[PDB]
Amino acid sequence: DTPILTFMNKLDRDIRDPMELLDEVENELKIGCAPITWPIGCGKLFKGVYHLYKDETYLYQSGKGHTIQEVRIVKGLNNPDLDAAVGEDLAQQLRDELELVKGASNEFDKELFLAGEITPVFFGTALGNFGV
RNA sequence: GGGUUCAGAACGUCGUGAGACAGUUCGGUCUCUAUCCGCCACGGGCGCAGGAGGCUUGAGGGGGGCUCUUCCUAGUACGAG
Repeated sequence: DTPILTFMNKLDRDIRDPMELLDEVENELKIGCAPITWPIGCGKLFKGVYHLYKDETYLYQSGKGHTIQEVRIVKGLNNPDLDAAVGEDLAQQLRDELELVKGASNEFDKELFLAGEITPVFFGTALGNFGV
């Protein structure tokens, strides 16, 4: 029952779904999920994730793994610039979709993380360098 | 004018012989002047329902259209690999 952070590879293309996801580790596996960062578009239009304990959006770039694409952080949450660079609908879309995160999962607990029972959950794709 | 299709001449060859065999072999004169149609271009004559100097519309003609590699999407639809 030793710690074990979670990771979601393949953030370059589309995906089945962040909801029922971590949800099978509660029935079969048996471990609570604590999302520290969420999606911002799958596929080519992919736009990375966003940290929850840092309130700041990471912006990924197309094609890049050997030379990590420059890093760009748009802190300001619903702040327009984020919305504009990641698209309105989309930027507050996740906003409403992110709202879904407020309900159906927990926050981040350092002590339950090790005390065996939970797992920190990370999101990102290696082939991208974005999310490592 | 290399192949073949004139003389020489040579072998295999058939013919007694002269000779001969879409059998071989080496050798062997390709004719300065475009009149008429055509065609490439270039003028001179008259005409365009007044003399002129220009700049012009464009019916109708012509010209030209070709293709390869590699990178990005994207190691992603797809695929167990």
